[PDB]
Amino acid sequence: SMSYSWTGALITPCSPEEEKLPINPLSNSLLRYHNKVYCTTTKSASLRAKKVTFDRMQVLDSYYDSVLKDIKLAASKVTARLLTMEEACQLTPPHSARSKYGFGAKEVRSLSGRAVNHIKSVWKDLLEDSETPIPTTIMAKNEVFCVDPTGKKAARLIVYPDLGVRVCEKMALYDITQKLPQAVMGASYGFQYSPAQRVEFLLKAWAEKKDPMGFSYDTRCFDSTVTERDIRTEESIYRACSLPEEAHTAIHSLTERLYVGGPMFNSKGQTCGYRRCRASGVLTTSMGNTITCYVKALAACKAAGIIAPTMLVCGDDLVVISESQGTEEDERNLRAFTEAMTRYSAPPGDPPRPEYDLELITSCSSNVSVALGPQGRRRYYLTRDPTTPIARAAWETVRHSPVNSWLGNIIQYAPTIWARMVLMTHFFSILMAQDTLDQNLNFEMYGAVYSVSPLDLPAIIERLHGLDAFSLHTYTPHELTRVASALRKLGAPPLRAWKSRARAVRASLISRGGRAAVCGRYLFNWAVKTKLKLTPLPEARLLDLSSWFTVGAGGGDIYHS
Repeated sequence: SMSYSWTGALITPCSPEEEKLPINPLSNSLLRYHNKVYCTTTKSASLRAKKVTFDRMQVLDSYYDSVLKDIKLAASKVTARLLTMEEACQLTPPHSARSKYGFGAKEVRSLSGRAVNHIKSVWKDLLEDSETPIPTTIMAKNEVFCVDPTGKKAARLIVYPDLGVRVCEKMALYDITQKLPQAVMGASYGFQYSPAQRVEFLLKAWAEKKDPMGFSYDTRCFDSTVTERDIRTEESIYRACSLPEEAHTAIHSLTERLYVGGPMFNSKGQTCGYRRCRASGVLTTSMGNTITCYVKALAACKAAGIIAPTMLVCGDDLVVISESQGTEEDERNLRAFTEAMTRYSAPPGDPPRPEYDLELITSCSSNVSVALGPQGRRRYYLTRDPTTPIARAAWETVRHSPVNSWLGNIIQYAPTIWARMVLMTHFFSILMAQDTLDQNLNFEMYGAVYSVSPLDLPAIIERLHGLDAFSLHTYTPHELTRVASALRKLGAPPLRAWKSRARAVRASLISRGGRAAVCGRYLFNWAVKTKLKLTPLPEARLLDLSSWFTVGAGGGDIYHS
């Protein structure tokens, strides 16, 4: 079947769209080549639609059947429950897209009678009708990038049901997202990990092999490769858990009416097309992708003769570390792996390549690198090319962003030279000038939404990354070259200039005393001649972030404070 069919009606914008970074002194202080930074818009929506529309031919085999059997048995060990109305409403992001039925996320979170009554009606309808397709809206995502000299990306398409239904999805399936992926694939489930824990996983996988070989598998348009049969198989796995009857009913109904497919409408209410693949904007997008990617990949390893594979799966993102069988053998085996995945309906975008140096292996755009700590010992940490984070940071400096990305990048990538020298310096300067340092901000991390104050950063970073995160130095040539290159490409000041600026930002923060001074002392210890001795923060001991990433369920309409 075709992933999508289209009526010919346009994919229309909801709000005003801008294609290019504004010319503005605030953003200009971060990067000067504003023409290189663009935002995807509906203008490219039809082009994306064409790319993601194709025929899926799926042929499963005995390798696939055997993995699925194991997975269903593992799922039977899980016990899960419905979430209450209250619980589901409190997981709704404050800026979640409003309902067509006359209420918004504000009303959901405050449990207003109108909203709660509506959701109760949607739930009742799910239990009573297991067949009528649920309408979805399709929109072009507005996301910011830098041009790639290798021109502009087409907008990603988001397909999602009404706010009333999204709350119901949580009641039916949220508890499952918290328990099922771990039960089925254990340590291979990537969304349960902080950046430091992802680093540890990868280092351990690498070190376990006598002769390690790694690859990342880039599926071409993963959501589009997900078949109706894949989605009903996902249902079978969710329902292998021990659940109340009401949960079985709601999950079957959501599967048949929403997850397996349905009609898409544009923002104008015109019928736009029909989907027969993964919806990009449902609660189960990440969990579903993770499980389905895992079954297909583990099965493909077996068919391909990939030896002792250790996999890290984050939605559609897949890394496999295994025992090298020799250079030529690895290349042949990776081709066999790709052929198997293709039969399973997961053909590659860029073909995988055997990699023999862990620093160069990317998982979710990120890689492990190494630096030195305060006492000169080697310390590993997670990093990534800073181009997109910095381009988005510039945009978000000058355009209202109710859910920003920069605060998530600072938190996730706190130990990195670029988040510290560039992002922290820039934003503490902006926030002090606006006098909004103490205000809580919503931000994305792993596709889920969180809320913290910039003044919370030292405690958060210590808790997630350790005190060393304020003291790393002597980064690798790969990392230094990459960062310097990205800054030059963007027309951003070089790292040395950020250090000049940071001395002033640090001084300003310290002059304020209190929590702001703690930020100056801890976050900018790298920018002072005589380093202060940094000691554990009392604040950090009051934080339990152990399931902070798990609760995000790998992304979606999910919010945590």
